Amino acid sequence: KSEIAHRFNDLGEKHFKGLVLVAFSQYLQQCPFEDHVKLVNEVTEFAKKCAADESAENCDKSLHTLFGDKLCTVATLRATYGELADCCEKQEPERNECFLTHKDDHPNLPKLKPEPDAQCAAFQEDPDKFLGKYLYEVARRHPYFYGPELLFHAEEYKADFTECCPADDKLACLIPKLDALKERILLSSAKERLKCSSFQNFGERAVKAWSVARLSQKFPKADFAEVSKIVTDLTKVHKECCHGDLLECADDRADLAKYICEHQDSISGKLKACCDKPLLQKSHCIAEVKEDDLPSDLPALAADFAEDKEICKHYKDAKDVFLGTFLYEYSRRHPDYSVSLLLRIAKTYEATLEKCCAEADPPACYRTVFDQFTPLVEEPKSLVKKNCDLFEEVGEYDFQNALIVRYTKKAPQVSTPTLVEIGRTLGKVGSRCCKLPESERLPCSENHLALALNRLCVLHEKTPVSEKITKCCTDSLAERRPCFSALELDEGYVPKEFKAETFTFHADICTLPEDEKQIKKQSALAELVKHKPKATKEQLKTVLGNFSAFVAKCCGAEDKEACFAEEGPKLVASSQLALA
Ligand SMILES: [Zn+2]
Repeated sequence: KSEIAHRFNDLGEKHFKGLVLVAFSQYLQQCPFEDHVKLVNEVTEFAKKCAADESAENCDKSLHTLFGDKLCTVATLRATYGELADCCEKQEPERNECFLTHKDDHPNLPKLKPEPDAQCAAFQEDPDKFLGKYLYEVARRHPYFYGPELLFHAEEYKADFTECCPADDKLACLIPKLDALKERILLSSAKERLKCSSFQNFGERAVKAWSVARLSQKFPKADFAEVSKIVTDLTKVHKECCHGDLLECADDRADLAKYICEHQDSISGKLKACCDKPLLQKSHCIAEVKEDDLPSDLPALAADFAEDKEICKHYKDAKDVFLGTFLYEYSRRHPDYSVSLLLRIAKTYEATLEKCCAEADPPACYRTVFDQFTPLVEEPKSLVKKNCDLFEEVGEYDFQNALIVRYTKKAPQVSTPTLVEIGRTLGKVGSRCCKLPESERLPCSENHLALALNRLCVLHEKTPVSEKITKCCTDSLAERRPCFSALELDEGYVPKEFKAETFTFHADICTLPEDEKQIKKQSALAELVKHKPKATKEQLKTVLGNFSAFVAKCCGAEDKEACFAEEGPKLVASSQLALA
């Protein structure tokens, strides 16, 4: 009878309030913490009152109706949120689509700078407030964050503080832990955003093909029915989270974990560790679980997908099912391939059938279909060996610099902060993937590149500046990384006029932590490319090295600002000449 009462009962007050706080924090990203808390309470009160009597007036209403209504009660709505006040005129489901349109993927709130001393205070004083504030701060910065997973990270955040606040040195215990968690948040946010972006820009079909590939690699022991079952269920979970249906998303996610763990012997040997854990840890562990050992009994695939003389009938009758089976089969056999590569391979398999079956003798045509994959494997394997050999020679910073030069040339109309963010992210892929066992690099590299390129595309949706970026972002999800890689210098771009202040440093840089020092330098590097787009990466590397030396010198000076004042302009003048 009442969906809100039902969900409150399934989920419990703690998680219910957690998810509702996250939901409201993502839709309304500028509201102060105390405004959202009270909205959560009001809605939770309504749920308890409905749970007492489901036939009561308004308890029949949908979750979108009840949450949307509550968000539209908020004080100073039209002033703080001009556009969302317009959404409040509309009824559901129109109102929710409108809300979703207005989520801000670049809110530009301050960095969460961890103050161990002042935070341990607030955690001791009121943990429910302090833990709650963490949900709100992370969620508003990442408005598409996977809600149940954010409740999970809040539990790690609680645990870091529980361990580190009683200790003598708060910083040395806590800082490395909070730094690790911020990295995990970044990555996880980027994973969920790609899933939402796929729904948005390519629909549920692409989300399913993607999931079939990955889950098949993860669970090669599972049969096509079990894989299909989990994909269907997992797809509905993320469709709900991305659509904002956060309570439904959490409940269906718990259910799927239960199913998976009930059939763990069938699905995968690696689940045993995951399935002996509390529910949030459980689901997290399943989502991140290592791929299973390859089964000895895997079938030869030529006979069904190449030699069978009735493939054109199977393909014509049940295109969706037949190709699904191919993708499942090929992917469970290839955990050494990236997901995108498998989806390129699947598309090539389909293309080979479309062509061969329209022609007189299809069996002779499609007999060589597996051999059309060989070329597609080479291009990404070289790209990874090439960029891993560079990473290992030069290290993270210079690698990031290579990538910032490379992407700024591809899209010099993009804002410097975006180019710097993406280049840095693309460069962290080296630190994550190149150290790994050699079979794991390709999937790791390409999978993490997909996350970073989606971030570029998501920002480009907001602030479109480049026809080239648009095409790569919108054409084909699978072809996206190869499309980007194939861009050379944009030669319709007009060199940005030189502005001395852009390349002018002052002694303020010297106090900054190292990562922020690099960002300034890297920002100047992006600006160098925009000014001199035809300059080779090797010229730019030399000029930036001269800037770094200059900076290192004047930071080490007695009269720091007099050094920047005299030495700075000289280097600015001669920097122009080395880029011609
Ligand atoms: Zn919905």
